[PDB]
Amino acid sequence: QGAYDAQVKNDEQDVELADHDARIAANTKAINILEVRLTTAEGKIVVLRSDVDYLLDEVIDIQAHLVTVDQRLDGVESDVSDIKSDYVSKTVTESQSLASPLDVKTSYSVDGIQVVGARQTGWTAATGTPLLGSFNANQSYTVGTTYTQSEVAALATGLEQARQRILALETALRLHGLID
Amino acid sequence: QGAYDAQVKNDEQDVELADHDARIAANTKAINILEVRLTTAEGKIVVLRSDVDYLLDEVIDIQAHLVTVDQRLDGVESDVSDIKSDYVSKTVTESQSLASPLDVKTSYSVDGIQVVGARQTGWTAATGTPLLGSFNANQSYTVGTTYTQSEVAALATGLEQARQRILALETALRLHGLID
Amino acid sequence: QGAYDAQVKNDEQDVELADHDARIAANTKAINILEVRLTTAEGKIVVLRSDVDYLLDEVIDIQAHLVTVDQRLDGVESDVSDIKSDYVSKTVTESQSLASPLDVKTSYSVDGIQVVGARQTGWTAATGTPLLGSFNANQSYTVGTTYTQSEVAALATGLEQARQRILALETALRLHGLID
Ligand SMILES: [Ca+2]
Ligand SMILES: [Cl-]
Repeated sequence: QGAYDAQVKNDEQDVELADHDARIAANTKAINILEVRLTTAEGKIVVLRSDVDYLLDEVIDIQAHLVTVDQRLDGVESDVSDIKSDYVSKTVTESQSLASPLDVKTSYSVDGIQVVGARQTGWTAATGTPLLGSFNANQSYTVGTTYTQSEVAALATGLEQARQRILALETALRLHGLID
Repeated sequence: QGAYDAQVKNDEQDVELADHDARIAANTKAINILEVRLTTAEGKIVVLRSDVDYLLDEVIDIQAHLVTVDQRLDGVESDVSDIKSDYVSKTVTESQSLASPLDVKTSYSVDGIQVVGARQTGWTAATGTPLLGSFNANQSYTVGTTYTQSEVAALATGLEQARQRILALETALRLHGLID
Repeated sequence: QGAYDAQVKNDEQDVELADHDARIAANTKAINILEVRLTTAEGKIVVLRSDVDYLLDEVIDIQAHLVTVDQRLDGVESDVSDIKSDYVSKTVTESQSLASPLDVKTSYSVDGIQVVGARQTGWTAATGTPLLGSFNANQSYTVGTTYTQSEVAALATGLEQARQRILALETALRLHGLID
């Protein structure tokens, strides 16, 4: 019967409708689940990018700081190098020379013993013609048993020479500054 | 004609059911592809989170190290600065003054030439009253053809003056430390 | 009659098919929406990995740089320490000693006052026997009303002693280098 072949067909078609309904429902379920996982992933990505951006900016600053550090090191190393070559050392045994005059406080010492002190004052400067020429300290002066003008005159000359030689020595000390 | 399109609608309904079947399967396929891709994406996020966490911890330690570094830089710069102002320079042409006494080894030199050496020993100290007053080195002494007491006496006075002036010079050297 | 609810079953089945059609269509579109979001998410993950990989390598370089910095800091700190102990200070009040000879420019000074200058030239070296022995500066010389050989001779000896004492002093300055 044509109508009987309609309902048997209807029964088969509803079984198919049931199968489809379940399948569509499952697909919809999965999609909602996938969506949730996706939303969670998107959130973690946002936070990840926030952190990485912070790190990227932070590293940039670190490198800049490292540049300054390298520059400051270069600076202090440069000065130390300069100082090392320019400074007077207390343990070096080879002669050291200054390009300037020198001034110290109480005294100068050689080999632990004092050599030059402060300028000694209270002197009246001698006057005369300084004798820088030949000076014979072993010069002998003859004195006879009777008075001779030339002998005594020779004494006078030697005395005058001696006093002018003293002046020469004194002037030397004064020009150095050892005495006033 | 109840059997009609009861059967032809069944045909139409079956056509639509087959297409529905095809579409559901296609949707299922897509979901499966999405599921695989999402799972891969989620994993990479997990590893990313791990790496970023590591980077964050390493960077924090680095910043702490940089703090110590800046402090050490400040330290050495300060010290170099102190040294720069306090040290005696060998190339400076302007007069330099020490706050201390000074002791050197063999000798002191001026302009490459030795001026003061070690204290010279072996001296016997002269005795007397040093003459620090007026001393005329150009004093002339008259000697006549006949013996005159005042003339020879003046000679004696001049000699005594000279010798006491020598003592004054000698006293200066000993007080400085140039001789023992 | 059987055919009448054959058509009614068709009507009910049509509602279900229309519902299914919309539901499948909704799933399909939703999947396409997910794909777009997922593709965007994947892209950002790729860029994240690029940045993080860069940072990992960047951090490695930095730690290495930091090691060198500490090595350089130790070096300059050591050098400053060495320089600090070995250098001559302008502000130290305690006597400072050199293990070496010293040379300066124009002069040596004590307490702001010049003591030793450049070596004075133009001297002729005195000759004779230097008197380093006993020297009495307070020695008196008798001169009588009449010529006496021993008295005048004593004068001559006193003169010779003085001149030999001058020689001793001059020798001292010359040996030091204060004079040529
Ligand atoms: Ca049907
Ligand atoms: Cl579906």
